Order: sequence, then C-alpha cells, then structure tokens
Amino acid sequence: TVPQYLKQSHERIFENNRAWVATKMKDDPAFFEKLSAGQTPEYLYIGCSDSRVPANEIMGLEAGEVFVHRNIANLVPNTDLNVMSVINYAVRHLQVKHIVVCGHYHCGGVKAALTPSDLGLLNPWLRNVRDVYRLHEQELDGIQDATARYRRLVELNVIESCRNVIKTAAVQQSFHERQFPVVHGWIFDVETGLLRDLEIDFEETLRDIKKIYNLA
Amino acid sequence: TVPQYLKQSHERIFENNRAWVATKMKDDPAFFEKLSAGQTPEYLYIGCSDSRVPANEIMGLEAGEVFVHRNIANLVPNTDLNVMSVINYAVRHLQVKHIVVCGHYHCGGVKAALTPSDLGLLNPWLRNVRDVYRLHEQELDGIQDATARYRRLVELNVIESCRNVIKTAAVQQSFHERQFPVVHGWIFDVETGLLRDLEIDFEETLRDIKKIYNLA
Repeated sequence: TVPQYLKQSHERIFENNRAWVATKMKDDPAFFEKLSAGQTPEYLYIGCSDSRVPANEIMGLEAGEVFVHRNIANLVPNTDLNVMSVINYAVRHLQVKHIVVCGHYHCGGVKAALTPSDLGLLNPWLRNVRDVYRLHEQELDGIQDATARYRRLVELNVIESCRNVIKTAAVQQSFHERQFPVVHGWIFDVETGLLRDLEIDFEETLRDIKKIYNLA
Repeated sequence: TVPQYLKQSHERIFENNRAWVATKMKDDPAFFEKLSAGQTPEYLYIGCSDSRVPANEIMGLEAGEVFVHRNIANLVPNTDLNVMSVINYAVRHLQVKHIVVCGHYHCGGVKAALTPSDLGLLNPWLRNVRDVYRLHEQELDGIQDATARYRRLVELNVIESCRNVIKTAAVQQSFHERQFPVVHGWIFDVETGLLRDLEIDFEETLRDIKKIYNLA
C-alpha cells in the first residue's frame, strides 16, 4: 500500500545522512565528540514550524547551545502544556539565560490565521493570532497598506508571545532571585537574512504584568 | 536591573548574524532568493527540544524542505493541540509526503520523566513517557542494564509517538484517499551522527489502528 517512490525518498535521506557523516569525518572530526560532549543550553528559542534557517546558525551558535521549540505561528498560548513545559523545563531545570521568540514575514501560520475558513482542528490554535489582532485593532485598522498591516501583525504576535513567556511564574521567580532569564522578541527577514530586535523591554513588561501578579 | 553580561551576550548574537549573512553572500549567490522561495516542505520532523543538530543537516536537506516541531521528549500526546495543529497543517495544507519522529539518547526529557519528583506543571507532559514504560513494562523490566533499558525506553517512546501520528484522522484520510504521508521513527546517534531507522511497520500499524477506526 506504500508507494515505492516514498520508500526510495526515505532511503535517499539515509544516503544523504551517510554522506553528511562521511564529509563531517573528513572536514571536521572533532565535531562528533563535541556534539556528544554534553552542554547545557544558555538559550531557549521559540520559533515557527516553517523554519527558514536553524536557530543556532542565525545566532552563530552550536545547536547544543539552543533549546528549541517550534510551533505554528510561534505562539505561547496561556493553556498550552506543550510550550509551557518547554518554558518551565528551560528555566527551572536548564537555567537558560535568554528566551527568544522569533517570527518572520514568510507566508505561514499567521497568513493561515487570516483565511476565513473552518480548518477544523486548526481553528483554536490560529484563533490566538486573531486575538493579537483584536488586542491591537486600533493600531492595525489604521494601517492602510496590506503588507505593512500584515508585517505589524507578525511583529505584535512575537511581542504578545514574549508577554505570555514573561507572565510565567518560572520566568518571574528566576529573574527576581537570579536576574535571568531575559526575554527578547526578534523578527528574521528572509529577504536579507538579518535579525531585527523588536526591543521588548523585559523589565517594563514584567512591571505591567506584576500589577495583579506580583510573586514577591 | 538586568546584568551587563546578558546584554553583551545578546549583542554578540547580532554581530554573529551580520557575519553569518556575509559568509552566505560569498558562498551562495541566490541563498536569500532560495530562503524566500515559497517551496513547500515534503517532510515534517518531530524531535526533542534538546536538539543536537538541525533536522535538515542530518537529512542533508535545506531547512525550507523540513517543517519542524520540537517539544520535551519528542511526544505526540492525543490531547496536545500544539502538536496536533503541526500535524493537521503539514498533512492538510503542506501535503508533506513523510512525517518523521526522531529521538536520541543524550540525557533530556526522557531521563527527567524517570525522576520520581513532583515537577508541578511538568508532571502531565512527562507522565506520557512513564505511560510508554507501563505499555512495554514486561519488555523493559527484562532489560537488566540501566543504560540498555533507558535506550529501549527512548526507542519505544519514538515508536509510540509515531503510532500517535498514524492515529490522526488527517494521516489516515490522506493515506486512504491519496496514499501519503508515510510515518517513520528514527533514532539519531550523537556518538556517530548516523540515523537509525526503527522500521515502524506503517502498513501494520495503520491496519491495527483501523480495527476500531476504519475511515473507509
């Protein structure tokens, strides 16, 4: 019942992996023990499942230095145990120094969230993007250009994901008693390859959140 | 406020990104046109948040060819909207031909799931790993060596994640009506960088799942 082309495609991946390992052995033999050495990551990166470039390459780090979560539209929903487990583990167990949320403008989950279709299973997840729009409706309604409005929605979605990280007890507690981690919101431009810091202002955002949720 | 070293560390990432873009301009004339190509991924890769190497490198593919999800212990829980959204989007919208779950032996979420502690918010997520043990208790109890037992648990966790992918309506409907996608379970060996195919029987697993849930 499984077409032969899918079996060949799968077998080609294993050929590519063997070639990739051969090339790493000739060019960089130290990589395998370095890879297996055991490193604690200093970064948590939350990005889009539609990955354009691996986080560690963008950041010029080794993959073992970045704990990674990717999901549709780089969301941090309040009641998502998947992302909340990544955050609580990275802070309380790995003691990461930085949490980054990184979005991009390339048509993915955010554009999917703007299509007025019943996508069954997907509607609840994409609703979180639509709720970012509703939080910033006064700003986004006033932006005439379709591309500009879409880009600002992508930015504000990163900013609200960052807000949702900062709201976690784990981030508050750890920053109070250890001065880390700090939360950053970034945009990756696929047209230029450049990161842009959206300059979240971790401390101000934390202050605003603490108005009804001051742990100490 | 926030310590100076965190600010310096964040600043270094931006310097690395600039350097990284320079080297990509020399080595690959159309990288940034390729990076924004709009090319639809043929693979969904579900792996561990404790990533050792990017999926697309291991598989010798470009990052835009691999839709990615990473979570603690590479789980596909029934009730997790985060992972179920990644799977439903990849199948129904991207029409990926392959879904891969890939685990590895480097101490991560699986080892955390074997620590008999109250980790608050983490308990429900890590419980899924403990339930893999209980499903395969006779087999794992028969393995005397701690490292061998741990390794087999990591493999069975990949296998059960793959079974949870195959159980999705999206995978069954699409495979019935179009003969794709196929699901594969892999182990990445950090010592050698080689993939190992766990040879999950997609046809047999789909046949077993269909006994009470035959879509057509």
